[PDB]
Amino acid sequence: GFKQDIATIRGDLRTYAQDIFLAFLNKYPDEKRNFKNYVGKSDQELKSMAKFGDHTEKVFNLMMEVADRATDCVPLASDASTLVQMKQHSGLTTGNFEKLFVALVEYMRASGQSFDSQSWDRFGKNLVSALSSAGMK
Amino acid sequence: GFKQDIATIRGDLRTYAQDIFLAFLNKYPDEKRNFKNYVGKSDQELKSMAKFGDHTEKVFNLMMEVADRATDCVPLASDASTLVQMKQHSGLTTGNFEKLFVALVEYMRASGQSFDSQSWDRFGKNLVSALSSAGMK
Ligand code: HEM
Ligand code: HEM
Repeated sequence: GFKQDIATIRGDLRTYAQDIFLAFLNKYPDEKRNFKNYVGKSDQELKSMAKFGDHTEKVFNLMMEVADRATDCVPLASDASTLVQMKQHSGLTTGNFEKLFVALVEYMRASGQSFDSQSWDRFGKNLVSALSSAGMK
Repeated sequence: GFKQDIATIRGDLRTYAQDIFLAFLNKYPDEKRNFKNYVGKSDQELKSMAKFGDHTEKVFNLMMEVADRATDCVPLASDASTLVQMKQHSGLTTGNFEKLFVALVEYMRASGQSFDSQSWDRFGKNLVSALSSAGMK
């Protein structure tokens, strides 16, 4: 289920974070508007970039904590406020987060593994609602 | 406290895992008998090896899960058995883990951060006696 998936991702976080983030960027190429240092590079080139590895790790480290702190896939208000008020998230709207989780759930559904895809869909939709409530457009 | 330290470490897991694992190897150089592939390499060389970082990341993820599951810094007997029964752990005594946590606590005390060093000291002692219970010599 959802709690076990959190442990699965944490067990190999580097690989999942990189693979899921790449699925996001390849499914929604226009999202590189936000990460212009990743333009013009293949997956293998991104995976050898220090900055890419560090960013994906810290994103998914934090995403797994937000997931771990949720109840029934509903994230804490404090966690959403953190995400809205991060300096690095200044320009973003909820549609950006929706697309990350669409790609994440698609990655799980295409995986050989028994991820609780439906739970992560709910988590994504509940996080977006939480971010709206904390002020994200 | 202990719970917040878990979140602090998870937030930047690979960086804390490498620094702590390095402080352990450097405090107890004999312990490299167990990691032959790290012999003859400075900290910076080890930090450049993807395999070194992958190992430290998986170790400290599991350590943070055993920590998160503990009650009042008392690990589950089941986790202690898992760590004894791992094949990679075949032939270790509790002195090996005792030394890891001494280096971990010393690292925290020297940090400029308000880690709850005493809790980690107790978690390490309680893990060591739990590995003893679960059959480690
Ligand atoms: C959904 C869960 C998300 C989490 C947990 C998360 C977390 C993070 C973290 C930890 C950082 C690093 C901040 C630092 O270095 O202190 C970061 C940076 C950043 N995030 Fe996110 N983020 C999420 C979603 C998104 C989305 C959907 C976008 C855009 C589509 C985005 C855009 C950015 C940008 C542009 C930066 C910093 C610029 C850079 O990479 O140098 N984030 N985020
Ligand atoms: C709470 C403490 C510890 C935890 C959570 C832990 C966890 C792990 C994990 C998850 C792995 C597998 C990593 C992978 O799959 O890549 C591993 C491997 C290993 N561990 Fe530990 N460990 C701990 C303490 C120790 C100590 C104190 C020693 C020896 C001083 C040790 C010796 C080893 C060795 C030799 C390997 C195999 C390394 C290799 O294949 O290159 N472990 N440990």
